[PDB]
Amino acid sequence: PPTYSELQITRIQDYLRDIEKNAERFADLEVSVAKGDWQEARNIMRGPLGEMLMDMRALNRNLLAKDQPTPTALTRALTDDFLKIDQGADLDSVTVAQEGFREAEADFKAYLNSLPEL
Repeated sequence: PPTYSELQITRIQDYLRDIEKNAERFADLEVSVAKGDWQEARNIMRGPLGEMLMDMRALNRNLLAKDQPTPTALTRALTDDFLKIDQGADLDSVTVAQEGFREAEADFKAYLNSLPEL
């Protein structure tokens, strides 16, 4: 019956560190969106939070196959939530963008709660 290897465990630990460090910029994203500062909102999404998504995908690849569906689905969800923020920005609508933000925050919290016991 599959168990995590030391290598997987160490990689997970390192990717999760990076994910949680980059996740601090959710706050800056929310403020930029509230101000309709679309250029900074896109910079945040493309930069630190884009790195965060890359780190999530890398983490997910290191999970046991039985543990992969949920985190993977939620990473795709979060990717699409950022697109929703960008659709708000294109419409120059704070209101639409903040609905995307709320979905992104909920999906990211759900992603962390989906990670396995190692």
